[PDB]
Amino acid sequence: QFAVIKVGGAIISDNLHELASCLAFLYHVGLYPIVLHGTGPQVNGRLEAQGIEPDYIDGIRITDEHTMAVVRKCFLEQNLKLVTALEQLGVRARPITSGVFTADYLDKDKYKLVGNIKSVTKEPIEASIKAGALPILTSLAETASGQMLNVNADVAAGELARVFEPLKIVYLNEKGGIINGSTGEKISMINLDEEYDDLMKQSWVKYGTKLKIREIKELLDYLPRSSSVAIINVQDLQKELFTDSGAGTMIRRGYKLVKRSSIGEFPSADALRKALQRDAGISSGKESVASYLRYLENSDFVSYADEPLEAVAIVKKDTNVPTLDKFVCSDAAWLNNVTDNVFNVLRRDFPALQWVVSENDANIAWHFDKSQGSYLKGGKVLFWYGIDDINTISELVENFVKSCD
Amino acid sequence: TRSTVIQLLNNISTKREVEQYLKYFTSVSQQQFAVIKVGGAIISDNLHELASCLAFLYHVGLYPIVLHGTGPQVNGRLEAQGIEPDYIDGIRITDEHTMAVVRKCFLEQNLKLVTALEQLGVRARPITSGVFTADYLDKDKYKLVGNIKSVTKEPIEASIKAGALPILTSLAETASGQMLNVNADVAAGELARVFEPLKIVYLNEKGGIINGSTGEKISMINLDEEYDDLMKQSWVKYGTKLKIREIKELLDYLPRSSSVAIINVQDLQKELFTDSGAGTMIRRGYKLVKRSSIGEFPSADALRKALQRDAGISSGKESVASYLRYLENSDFVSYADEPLEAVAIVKKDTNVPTLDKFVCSDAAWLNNVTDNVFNVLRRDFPALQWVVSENDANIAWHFDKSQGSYLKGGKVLFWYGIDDINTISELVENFVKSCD
Amino acid sequence: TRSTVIQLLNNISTKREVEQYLKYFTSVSQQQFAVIKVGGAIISDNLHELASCLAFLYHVGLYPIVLHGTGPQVNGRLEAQGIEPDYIDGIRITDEHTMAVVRKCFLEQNLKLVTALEQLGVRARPITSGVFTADYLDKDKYKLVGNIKSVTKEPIEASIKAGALPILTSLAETASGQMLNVNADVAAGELARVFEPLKIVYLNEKGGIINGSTGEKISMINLDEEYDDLMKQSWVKYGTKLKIREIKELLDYLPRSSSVAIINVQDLQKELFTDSGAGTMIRRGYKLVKRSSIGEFPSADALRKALQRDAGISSGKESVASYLRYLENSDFVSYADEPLEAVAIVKKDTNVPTLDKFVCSDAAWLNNVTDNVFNVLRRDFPALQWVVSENDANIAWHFDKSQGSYLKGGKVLFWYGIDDINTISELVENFVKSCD
Amino acid sequence: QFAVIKVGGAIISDNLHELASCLAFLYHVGLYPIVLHGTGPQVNGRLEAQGIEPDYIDGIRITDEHTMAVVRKCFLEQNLKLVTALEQLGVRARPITSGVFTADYLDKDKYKLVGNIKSVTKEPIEASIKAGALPILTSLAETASGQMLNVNADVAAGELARVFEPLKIVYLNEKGGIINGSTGEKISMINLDEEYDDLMKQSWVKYGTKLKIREIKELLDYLPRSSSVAIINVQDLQKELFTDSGAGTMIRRGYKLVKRSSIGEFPSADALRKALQRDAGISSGKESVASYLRYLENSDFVSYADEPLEAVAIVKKDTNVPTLDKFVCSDAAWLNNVTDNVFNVLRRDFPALQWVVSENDANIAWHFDKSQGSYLKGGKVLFWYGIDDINTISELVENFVKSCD
Ligand SMILES: CC(=O)N[C@@H](CCC(=O)O)C(=O)O
Repeated sequence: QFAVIKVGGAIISDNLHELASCLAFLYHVGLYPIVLHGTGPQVNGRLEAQGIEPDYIDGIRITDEHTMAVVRKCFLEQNLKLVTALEQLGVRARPITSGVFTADYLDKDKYKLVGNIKSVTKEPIEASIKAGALPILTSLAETASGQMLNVNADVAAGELARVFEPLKIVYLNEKGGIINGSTGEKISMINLDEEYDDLMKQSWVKYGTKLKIREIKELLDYLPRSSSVAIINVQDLQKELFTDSGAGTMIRRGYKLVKRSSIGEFPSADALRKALQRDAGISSGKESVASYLRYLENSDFVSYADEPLEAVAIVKKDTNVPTLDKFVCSDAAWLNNVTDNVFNVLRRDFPALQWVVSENDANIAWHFDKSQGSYLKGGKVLFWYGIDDINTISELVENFVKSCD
Repeated sequence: TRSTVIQLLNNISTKREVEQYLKYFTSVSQQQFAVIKVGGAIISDNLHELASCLAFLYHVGLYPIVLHGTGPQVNGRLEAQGIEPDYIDGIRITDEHTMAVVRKCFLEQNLKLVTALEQLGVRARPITSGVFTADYLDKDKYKLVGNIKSVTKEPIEASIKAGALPILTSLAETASGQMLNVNADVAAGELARVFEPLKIVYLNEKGGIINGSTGEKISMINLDEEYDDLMKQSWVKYGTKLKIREIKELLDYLPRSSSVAIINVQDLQKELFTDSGAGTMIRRGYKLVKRSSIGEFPSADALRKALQRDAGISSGKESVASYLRYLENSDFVSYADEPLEAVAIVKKDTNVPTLDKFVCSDAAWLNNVTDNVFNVLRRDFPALQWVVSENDANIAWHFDKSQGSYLKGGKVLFWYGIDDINTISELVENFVKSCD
Repeated sequence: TRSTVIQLLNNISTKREVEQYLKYFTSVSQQQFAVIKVGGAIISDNLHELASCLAFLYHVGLYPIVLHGTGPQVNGRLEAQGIEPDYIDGIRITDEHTMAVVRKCFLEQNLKLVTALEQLGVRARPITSGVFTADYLDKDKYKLVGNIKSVTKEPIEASIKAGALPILTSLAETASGQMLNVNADVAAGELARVFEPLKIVYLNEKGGIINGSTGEKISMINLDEEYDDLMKQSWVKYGTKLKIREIKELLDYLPRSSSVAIINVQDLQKELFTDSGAGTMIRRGYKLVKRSSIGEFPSADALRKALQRDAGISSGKESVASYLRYLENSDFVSYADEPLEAVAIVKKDTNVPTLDKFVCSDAAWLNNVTDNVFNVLRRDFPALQWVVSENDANIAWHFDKSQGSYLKGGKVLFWYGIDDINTISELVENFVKSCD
Repeated sequence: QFAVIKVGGAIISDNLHELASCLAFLYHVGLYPIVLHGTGPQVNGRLEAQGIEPDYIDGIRITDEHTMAVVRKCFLEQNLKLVTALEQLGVRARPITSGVFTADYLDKDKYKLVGNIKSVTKEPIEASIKAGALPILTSLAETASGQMLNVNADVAAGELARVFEPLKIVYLNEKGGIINGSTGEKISMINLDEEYDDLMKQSWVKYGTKLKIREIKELLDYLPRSSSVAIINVQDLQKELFTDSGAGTMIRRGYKLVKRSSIGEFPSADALRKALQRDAGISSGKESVASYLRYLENSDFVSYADEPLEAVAIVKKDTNVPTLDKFVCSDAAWLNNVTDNVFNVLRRDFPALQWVVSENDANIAWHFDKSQGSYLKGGKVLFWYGIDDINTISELVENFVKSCD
């Protein structure tokens, strides 16, 4: 499912065209972002205009009875503004100003009419998408009994992400990305699994940053590995959504390969079976997975696979210059370069390696790029890397030719 | 669309239907089109009937504001949870828990209709809040029941402007943001007051109003003429009196162009454009004014204009000029509305009085002011004769109002109420005598 | 679209129009709607008029097969190349060179129309060959002129199926592949024969046929009844005689369902569905068969089934059984079409004969076989009386056929042709006498 | 204009979906190919079905009076079949079965009702495209007087290409190309200026082939040197339309390459020097063309150059496994695969060859495809072909490594 985009209210006032044209682009290429917005700046100006002092404790707006009336009006206006904007560019939008979030009071005497989201109702957002309209949500919850409660836009966004498990979660701000405070290096990427601990330890990472990165981790720990969070400025949005660099920060968990040395260590032997069935010489070749796995049990080998076994490499360690014996990766895996991931790991753990690919394998070109040498014979190509000993090359080639037997 | 045309044509029979449809499509006026109050019962039991019908209006380019309740569904749920549904004074005592059931039902019923319509290619836009603001009607008597203080146009407009049907729930909310339950029929009226739409359709089960003393389905009511004497009737029940009263009160506020329909769901497409349909259509109309001398007409020139549309004066061999000379010296009774859109003149000499002139513009034909005038005539003149051109546009209508007819020289003699075989001969003979 | 609906509704007046329109939208529809022969003169001088009009049909979901000539354009070119245009027997002597000019013109005229239609949003598909196969008509008399041996449907069908109007040139071709010039009016007939369309419209400049002695646009012609006496007329010019004759010859080949319209381009949308329009519509109409005894009816059971549709026999208190008893011993004339879709019975006793039964199915009403039957009646019975129920479905129609009417006891006495003041009294008195 | 695609009739019978869906894709992305189809088999199948020997001289069908009737019927059927197919997939198609080609008799007694296209009328094809419909032409001409004449599909296609000068000209066949009928070697390139005469002289080149290649030469003699024809299989159509490689036979005019063995034979020594100055290691590299040509004079070498010296290849013939020493081709040449031209000639004159390409040359992938083996070192890749002696490979690699001095 595609994206949840949290829009700061500031943007609807000051960049309606930039924003609208950009969502319109997504709409045009057939993508349907769930859009959820606040209304910060606008509201304080109105409360002043009516002689109400805007009022906060703990970074939360104390939303009393009168203030709610101003807040509600602003939400609804800001929300049509965006919908209208989008319609003008030919994009079907559907304002959804209630009926998505249900909440309790966060603290009835501290904050008055501020909410705490207890659940998300999908049906409106789905209906909208199904009917070919972008859904444009206000971050406004409501008790069962029907009192509307003001609720934090950033937390609403998260609650949606949790339910809809979208691929991208974009937080549109003014600032833009995150800047490394000690070198000014705009941080364009963060792989949490690797980088998180040492980033939180940094002198420069301010408290506000720590809390943001932490809350992003907490979100991403349960969504798919496919998902990611982007902190960008509005203009460089179209860019950051598909290019991994862009000009904003993109955070994600970062992907896993698991090194195993025995069938024993695989959590499901049946998962392995399915994984191996996509092979060119097992899918109906003359070697049943059954009997192949027999040979493995009694074999010096190292395997590398992601959790879903979308890519499985197997290095047989006998014969100096070990052989990459199987490398069975689904198309899904090729497109997300998990294949590059797996070779990178291989290249570090096996400084010399040989393998064979069919002369007209779909991505023979790729293999060539990863090799240091190639030899063609009988519609198969021997590839190897890291063995620039003139002599062991001869050995290698000779054995390969020997086995068109 | 083939689709639309087929369904248009299914719901036409008389030309007077065709002429009314045409008039709604060549509304050059960006006056607002219609508010349609839909009982909740209909969304459960006739979603297709209703949706296809709204879809037709959408297709022909008309954009009804649709406002719906949720009555039946809710009581069934409260029972299902072991809560007694609870009313005082015909109002639902909507406590905290009950509101939660009501709100859920509103939102469901509402998507149900929007989704339905989308499936048929109609852009719908659910508007479940932000239109009606209310106070509490009485906070300890009714708890969370509202009283509508105002209506916010922007959502409904924006929707229409962006090409989507707006589908409103009848659910108000205090400034502070507590949703209050509010009567669907009253909400419909408050919209109508603010948007001054041309049609206000109230979908019910009953259908129209039936004349309890003759079974004559009452298809039309011009209040300015008919209201008083209709309320005076033996057969008219209290429930009816209250409905008609509340419709008068509404239409007194709106333009003369506007009108209210009470119909059943199935005959909806029909009653929205055809003046007859199979339900009752109320509107203000104008009152007919009985006068007995040119003196009493406020504008003599207005009279002259009125009479010039005649088939035998617009260039026939009796100038209105000379006719109005004869009138001044004549025993006559006249009937016309204020705008002289319809004028009848009965010359009272000769037993069996002659309806000497009867000249109504097309406007008048479509709003059956013609029927109004004949009804008055039929009461004030139990026997009457009159002559219409052989190929008058609505010669058929005259035939229906007559008890007998005679054709000669491209004119038809019509009469009613004189079934004496003999005075008929006299009548016919004099009429023939005067083609020379 | 509002656009279309408006233009549909502009061209409706009677319900009989509405009911015909409905039939065409739920007809055989698509393939079998109509063949429209367009004179080439029109593609040069009225492309918009024509295009917009076809476009309207396309929009309400109808798919006319359009077949055009190229007359004028081609002579202008042949002159422009210094070739004399050349005819014997109303056929163009199409030699080798002249064919090249004819072919070029066909193909141009043909795109011109398709393009024009596309520009208005109508999918069109030029079909410039592969429909008609022909022999030489006479190789030395006419050179490259053809004689249509057969019509290949597949292209025309495919086009309609894929939602495009087919635009045919009238250009045949031998099996071996030499193109032969073929008369557009004859081509149109050959299509009609294969596709049995409901309408065959011949677009001309002239317009319809105008009664040269009263200026009365002749809007309808039932050939089986009217043909002989029309041809006998002083005013019917030779050119008219030849056209009507050639139309009879065509319609004698096609179904009874079929009909030919001779109209001008502008009143096309109108004449295609409305039975009046402002052009002449010809059709064969029906052989009504005059019988004077039950004996002569080919099936007595067919008669009984025919009469059972009556309002006072379908469950009224006079069984068809006993009615037919009374007929056997009765001076009567009956008129019925072959299918007994309409059956009229005139009881001949009592001066002013009575049309005693007139039992016509709805099918019959819509195809005005009822008008047929009355036309015959009117000729064979110069004075006639009849009684119809006050609320018969088409009481209005009866009124139009009468010269006088009297209402009593929910029945209307109608008569025609007796404008003797006195025998009218007699007539009315007897009628009143028999509600008791 | 985008492309003319000649579709063999065989394809409409055996791959209507493959073909239709593929054109449908082009239609969807807003491209409008002119599609011209034949009707070969279907017609031959009928003539057999009626016991008539299909009858050809010179690769042309002797179309008598009856045989034309069969042809015409088959054209019209095959043509709707394709239009209908496309419509079903949402693509507006417009059958154009006449009125595009006007012809004389090619030879009235040799071929009977076969035509010779005297002109092509654009207006129908343009109107169709303008009106948003794919035009689907039959290759069927007609005399001024209106006799329809049969015209080879391949020749009609050339006549369109001539008039419309489309960017791509695709000839869809079954083979996937032209396969050398005596060795099964898929011919991937044909430079007509060099190869044409000796290819037509071949035993295996069937009469149908001769007529297609001839009509392609005639076409390409009219058009720019930039233009070319691709004869591909249906599945690699989407591919060949945007990728410059794709994979079937690609024909084009090329230049006649001139084999010289001494500076003496070059008509201008100054023209040679200019040609070599575009090199990456002479344009300001540490080996002046001046001194390089000194070494050549005293060198066993073969050179190959077109007349304009847009491409110059130099094979140094010492050391078994000769070296392609210089290969200096302007960008113009690269884009028009003069590199393919030159390799074809090389492969015929030198059954074993070695050469070196930069690790990140723009078309390193191409070189890999032309090789039988590769070795990477010091940002250069050694390539060779035709030497599968395990031992001389060692020699080869060792010397190459030796020379990163
Ligand atoms: C044109 C001709 O003489 N011969 C070919 C043309 C059809 C095709 O190219 O498939 C034939 O078989 O009739």
